[PDB]
Amino acid sequence: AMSLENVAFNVVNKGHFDGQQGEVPVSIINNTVYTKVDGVDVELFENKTTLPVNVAFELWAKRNIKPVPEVKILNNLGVDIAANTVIWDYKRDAPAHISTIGVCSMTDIAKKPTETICAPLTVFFDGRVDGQVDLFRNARNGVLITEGSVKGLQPSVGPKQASLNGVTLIGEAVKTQFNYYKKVDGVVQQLPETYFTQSRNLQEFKPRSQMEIDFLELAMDEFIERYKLEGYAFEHIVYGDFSHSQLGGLHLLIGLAKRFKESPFELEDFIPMDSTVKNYFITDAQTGSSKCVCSVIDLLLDDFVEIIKSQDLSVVSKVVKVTIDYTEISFMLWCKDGHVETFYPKLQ
Amino acid sequence: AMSLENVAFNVVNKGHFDGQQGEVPVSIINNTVYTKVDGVDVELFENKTTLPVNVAFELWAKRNIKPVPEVKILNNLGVDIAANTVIWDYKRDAPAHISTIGVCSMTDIAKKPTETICAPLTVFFDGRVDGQVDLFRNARNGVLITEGSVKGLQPSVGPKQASLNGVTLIGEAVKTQFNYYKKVDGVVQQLPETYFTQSRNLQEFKPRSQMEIDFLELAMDEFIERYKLEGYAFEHIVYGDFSHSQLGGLHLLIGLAKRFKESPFELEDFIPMDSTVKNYFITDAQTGSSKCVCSVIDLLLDDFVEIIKSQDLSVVSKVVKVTIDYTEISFMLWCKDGHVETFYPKLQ
Amino acid sequence: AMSLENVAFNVVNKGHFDGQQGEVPVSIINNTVYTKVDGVDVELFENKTTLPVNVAFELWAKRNIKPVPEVKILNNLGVDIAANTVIWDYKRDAPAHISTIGVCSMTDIAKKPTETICAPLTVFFDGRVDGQVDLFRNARNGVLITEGSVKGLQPSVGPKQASLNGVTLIGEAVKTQFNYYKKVDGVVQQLPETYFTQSRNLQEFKPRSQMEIDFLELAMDEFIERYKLEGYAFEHIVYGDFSHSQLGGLHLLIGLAKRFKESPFELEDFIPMDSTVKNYFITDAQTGSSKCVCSVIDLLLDDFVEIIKSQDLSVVSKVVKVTIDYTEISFMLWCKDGHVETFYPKLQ
Amino acid sequence: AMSLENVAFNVVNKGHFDGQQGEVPVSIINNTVYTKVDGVDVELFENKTTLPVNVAFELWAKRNIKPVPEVKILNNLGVDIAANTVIWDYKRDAPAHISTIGVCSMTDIAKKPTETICAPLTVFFDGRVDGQVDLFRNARNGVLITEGSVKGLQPSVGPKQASLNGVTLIGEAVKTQFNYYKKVDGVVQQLPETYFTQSRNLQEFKPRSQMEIDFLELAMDEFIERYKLEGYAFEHIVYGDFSHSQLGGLHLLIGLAKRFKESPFELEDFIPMDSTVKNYFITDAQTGSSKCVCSVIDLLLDDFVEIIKSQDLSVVSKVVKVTIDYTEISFMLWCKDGHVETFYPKLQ
Amino acid sequence: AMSLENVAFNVVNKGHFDGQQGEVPVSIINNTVYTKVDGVDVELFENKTTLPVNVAFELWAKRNIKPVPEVKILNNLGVDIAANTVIWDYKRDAPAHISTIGVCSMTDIAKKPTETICAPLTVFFDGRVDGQVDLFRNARNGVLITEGSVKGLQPSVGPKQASLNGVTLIGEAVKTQFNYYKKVDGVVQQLPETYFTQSRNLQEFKPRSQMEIDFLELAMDEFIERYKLEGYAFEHIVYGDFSHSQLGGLHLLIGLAKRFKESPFELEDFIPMDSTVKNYFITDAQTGSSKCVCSVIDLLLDDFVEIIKSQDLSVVSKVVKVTIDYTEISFMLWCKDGHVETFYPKLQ
Ligand SMILES: COCC(=O)Nc1ccccc1
Ligand SMILES: COCC(=O)Nc1ccccc1
Repeated sequence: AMSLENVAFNVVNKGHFDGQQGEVPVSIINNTVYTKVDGVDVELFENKTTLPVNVAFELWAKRNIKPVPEVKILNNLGVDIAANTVIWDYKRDAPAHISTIGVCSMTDIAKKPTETICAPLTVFFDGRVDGQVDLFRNARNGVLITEGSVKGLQPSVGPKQASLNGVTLIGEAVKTQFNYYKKVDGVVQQLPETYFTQSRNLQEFKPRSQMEIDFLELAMDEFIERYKLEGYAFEHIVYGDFSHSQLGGLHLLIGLAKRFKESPFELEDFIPMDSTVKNYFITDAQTGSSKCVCSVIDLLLDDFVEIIKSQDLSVVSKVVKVTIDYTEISFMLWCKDGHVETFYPKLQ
Repeated sequence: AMSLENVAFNVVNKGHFDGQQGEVPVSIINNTVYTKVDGVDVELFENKTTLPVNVAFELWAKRNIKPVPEVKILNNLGVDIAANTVIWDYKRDAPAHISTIGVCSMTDIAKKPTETICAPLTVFFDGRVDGQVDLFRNARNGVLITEGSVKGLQPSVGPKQASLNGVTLIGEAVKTQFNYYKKVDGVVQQLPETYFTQSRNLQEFKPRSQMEIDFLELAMDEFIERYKLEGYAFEHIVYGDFSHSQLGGLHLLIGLAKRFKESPFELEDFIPMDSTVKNYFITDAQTGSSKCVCSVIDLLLDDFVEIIKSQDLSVVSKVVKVTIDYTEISFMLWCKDGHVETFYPKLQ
Repeated sequence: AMSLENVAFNVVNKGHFDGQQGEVPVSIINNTVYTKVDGVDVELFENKTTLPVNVAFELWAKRNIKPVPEVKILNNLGVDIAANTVIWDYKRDAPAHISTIGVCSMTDIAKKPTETICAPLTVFFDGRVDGQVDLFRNARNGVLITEGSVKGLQPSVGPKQASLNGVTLIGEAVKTQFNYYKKVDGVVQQLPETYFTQSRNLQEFKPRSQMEIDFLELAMDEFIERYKLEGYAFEHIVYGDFSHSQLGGLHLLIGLAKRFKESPFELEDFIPMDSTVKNYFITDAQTGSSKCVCSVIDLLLDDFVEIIKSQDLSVVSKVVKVTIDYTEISFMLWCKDGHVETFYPKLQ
Repeated sequence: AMSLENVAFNVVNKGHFDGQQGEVPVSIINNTVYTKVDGVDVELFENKTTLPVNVAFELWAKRNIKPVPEVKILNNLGVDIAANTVIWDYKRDAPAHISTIGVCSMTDIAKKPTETICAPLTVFFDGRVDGQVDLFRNARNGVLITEGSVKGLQPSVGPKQASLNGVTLIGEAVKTQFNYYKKVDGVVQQLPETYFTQSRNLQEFKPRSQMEIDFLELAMDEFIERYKLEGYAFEHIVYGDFSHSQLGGLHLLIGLAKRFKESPFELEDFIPMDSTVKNYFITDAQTGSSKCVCSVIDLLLDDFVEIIKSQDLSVVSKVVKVTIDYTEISFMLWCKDGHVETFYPKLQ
Repeated sequence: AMSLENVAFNVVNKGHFDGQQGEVPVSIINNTVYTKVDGVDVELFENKTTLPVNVAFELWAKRNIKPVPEVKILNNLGVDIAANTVIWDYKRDAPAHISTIGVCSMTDIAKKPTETICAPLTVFFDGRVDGQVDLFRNARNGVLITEGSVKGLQPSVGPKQASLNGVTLIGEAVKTQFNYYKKVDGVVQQLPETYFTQSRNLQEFKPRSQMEIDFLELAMDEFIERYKLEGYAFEHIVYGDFSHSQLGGLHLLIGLAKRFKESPFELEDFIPMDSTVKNYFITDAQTGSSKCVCSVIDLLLDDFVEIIKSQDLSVVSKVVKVTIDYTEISFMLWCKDGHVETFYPKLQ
């Protein structure tokens, strides 16, 4: 017995839709959902989606409040829809997927993932919910996350971090590292050997290794000496060249974080969404060095060192494909006389 | 257990809110309420009010679908709120009154008219509903309509016509003439001797008397002779003078209707609302004669003849107050040498 | 001392902005201007313009309520702005010109037409207003309309009809035929010999000549015989061919009107604006004959007969330029063996 | 002589409505109020209210710019309307009260608080304004704030802090501690003995006592030892248990502030308004411990210690009512074997 | 071949409009521009302008991404339009100028600055673009910026800082100091000797001189002693008097920055735009001292000391005009007994 006023009552009394009975008075003005609290209207939700306000409100209220995979992982694994939940995209303030299965009467394409309409879609299944591993086994397409082993099914250990209510974190009081499974046309697919992005913020960047601790602490010349990175263009790629009108390199988040402590810079996120490789219009505030499209990836510095040191340096131009977050990321490797000139997450 | 989807279900299945159980999927985009009917969205309501869309939708759904007094009568009698109903103002596409009593959780000031907040307001009571005549008895301020005699109370016979779903009509299969009662600070009032406006349309004008039948049939010179209206400026007041750049007179609807059969004209209703006297920006298309503010009243021609023939014609300028629709309408009477020059419902 | 509430007061009490002092309470929700009349909000104006609501409200209130040239004439004569008035475009529900001169603080480019900013613009001047004929004299570029003779200047007799509050009419109680004058870079121009469109409606079409009276009364074969129009393709051009999937001809409004009395049809006005030649997506309901772009002009049938009979019929395809409403309208004349096949106002 | 352009002129030239004469050009597009400053439009106000844009703009301009009681105190004391001022709710970006008395023509229910419509409403009176203490004496219902003593009337010393233009502060150059008075049905009401919340921010939290200074400085085990709080569940209630998937306790703002310095956490304020007890959807960023509804109160730690130490610890479950900010706040006290298990501001 | 989808493609792939060929799917809902990225809609632009969404989107995409003069300098120099570029006003999130020259089909008044419509407008020319110095020479009105000398034309050395993508900076990898030229009615105008504002933020304030370094480091009494500023009211003007209900002085940004480190304060920017003198509604959080209109200028403290020390101190009240950012800023100088009482950027 779903209603706007019942969804609103749940938001007001439980913090989210908890299936409790009751109604509060609601008013909808434009794209904002308000409720009457002691004579005056209080804003409950601002529609930042392309869906009708009341519809978005319901999906936001019915959002999954358990640690879930980050939208980039779900996209990289080809997920189209979720089974009886709403994965909320906090980077976009909108549902991660267009339609729902057993969530909202307006967005539902089916009540159960077993309906023939879900067969061609990659449905996301959560093994922590009862009967969802069995629904994955019966699905034609899908992705499954589990906390433990599923007999017979070969696991793929996912990232240490997961998104809990928009807060990406490595769980201590909750499990955030999941086993991942994928199915394409009824056939379980072997998920590749992958690297994971660290999902760190530029503002609250924290090193997750001795190499990362030495990068932020030591000077450029002593770090490149200690970790024997001579001839790998770390000065351009990781550190960034701010001497010309076009900002050179700066494609690793740890390098952006090191610079950020010395001087600020504008990072214009012109495509705001969760992505393995993020593109930014960077403008350095100190020098005035800028780049319209600066591809930035957040790999662990040890993983990025391993990737670049595992390359053949004898070709002038070469595309280097690296599996990161289950997706193949093409990099552009430019060499000269057996040394790296540039290495960057390939644009276009 | 009121909800947006339950109100919508009632509209879809019963034509209005009939208190039936059930929900249909709803989407609200801007000021329009839509429902999903077989995969596609169908518009159910367009908010033309100053209230939130969903709130106005509920009040529109909960509108009184029985013949009710016209909003002008209700306003003229000082009605502030209705008892457990919504009088819908079809001339304004909005509720006739700001707040409700036992209708909508958002607009309700009380659930029952007996709550102390309704004591100072003039609450409209419908005697056709059970216990409302007794609620009028207990109420300090209010207006009561009844179909029949009310023991003790002295009636005021209201107009022959009432508004049934926006259609103003003189009932044949329903009762539309009501007995009116009014109470101010606990005292039953003696409602004044009043004339009633006929609430006719310019397009579908129909004569309600032999004088009105003779006005539309005979020529100006013959009618003024037959009804001995010489010296009463009927040529200017009722018939209208279209010989100069400012349209002369034309203040009675029957005169506008006689004109309309021959020549069409633009009537710009710049204050769209139900009023005893209506103001129009008229532009005659045949001649180009025009008036920015042309006050138009729809009295029965016999009643207008009686009003004008009961005036002293010895003063150049005089305000003539006439009780019409329980309100005092001031008219401006201009004379010269014992004859009328003009007589019109006083503007501003 | 211009204000939103003062403009609103003028609309409520005078029908338009009449420079009277006073304020009424106003509320603006979206694109609608409302006022509080006895506790409830009444809609005063709906913004159908690309200007801010309150700005368009003021310009609409300050609209010229005297018979003015039709927007098509003003456009055809290169008018950019009006002198201390607002020509309201009722076909577009928006001001005919972007900026104003001494009307609204938001849209004003100058307070007086003598300011250097108005020198390059073609300013419209109304000779009926005091000093405007002298303002035309001092103005470098402009169009002047007068009711009578202007000493020195040679007149151009304009159309019989003018627009009074959106009602296009040939005045009887007002002057609608104006003398036209034009100045380009300080030089008074000799306005060309022109035909005028009649500005008639399809619904209320009235014949303005014996030929037009005979067109609507007689049958196709009798009319073409009486007026010796054999070989001029009047059957296709004026009468219209409804025998194939593409509606043949039908470019003269009198022919559309003759049809309209017998069979109705859809005229989709896909470019809603005042134009000498109007384009329509016509769908005949009786036959199903249709044309995506059907150019329709409303010339007097005697004038259209004169135009077509004054053409050389020896070329297969030829562009025929005809001055109508002071603008050059290109027509497409198609002949075969010394007779007209088609003649139509050239599209795109 | 109130107008949109006059309100706008005052905002532009005085920072707020200061009753100065003059008009600036205004444009209203959607919910934003703009003014023309040197050819371009500058945004003056963004309507975040449920009122019409121009109406909200006027109330925002006419906001009380003197230190006023915080909206929570005004709500807790039953205030419905203010006398000839607008208390602006900065937590909601909207007027604290629906209607006004002598402020805006659109929202006014009366010009003076002595009108019979204000009799049943609790009107807020400011003793610092001339004649307002006399208006409180004559009012039927109301709340009065004064800077000094009012002869005969028994005072209630309010909080040290007040809101000056949205900045909650304890005045140094202004008086912020007021004497409070209340009237219900003509009878002055004795305001209860109350505790006051400190109105501190989580970001800029500053200790206001030696106990608070010792809480933020000392470790959990030495603070609980120094202040003899053994057996009072301060570890769970104040400090917070972040070891399980549901965040334990954490109901005092000082405890949230202590945690905040070690690691961040998301506090989702799902009901954004000024309240004595605030509810939050807290997600700990370090551990991943979370609570959908975490009631948080900001009492001085000495006051919270006094409240919990004044309780009978012999019952398993008990409701403990504590007067805070003139309102009765129910707490839930859970004990076992003569010791506290939990104590929290009771939800539902 | 300009289009909405082509502009969107450029934003998505290049970070801004780079004239590249291609289209992405776009959806416009209200004032937001979205694109479909892998099945879901991602927001690309939020219209904060008074222009149509798609129009503003194009101008934002076509914004000048090279260091440009700050909007205040451009306004102070009378700039009306830019030549074949869009100066984006980041303080207003809107184009700095209403119309364009060769940028957008909707906003263009001309394709080239040589069209007669641009003659009366002060067109901004960028000497770094080919042929723009020649277009300035041929223009009637305009402002020209150049990186080097233009033969014959006498330069005006502009500010050290320029705005690169909204980041105001003193270039290191780019040139930000430009030579300035102005033309009024075909005649080059001598730009006056001027001071420049420093364009610093209150949050990230950095001293640009030994005097500024000593102001922020030394106490009020030792700074005024070291720089011999006794009798110049620096305690009131620069330092600010927070002892009374009206905040005294505080008109220099360095003084606001010194205070900001000790305690916070609300600066309500009620006219959000780039201005030489900025007006703020300041509320001191510590004391509760406030000022509705507090004019704040950001001069180098050495320049402000030079201005105040170059004044005659023998008059009670005097207007002191100082050329800053090419505009004349009137200050109000109040003296008594040969000493300054106050000196502030004159309001009204
Ligand atoms: C004290 O007010 C009088 C009244 O309401 N009398 C009445 C009302 C309803 C029916 C009969 C009598
Ligand atoms: C230099 O322009 C000629 C002109 O305007 N002549 C005129 C204008 C108005 C009335 C009589 C003569």
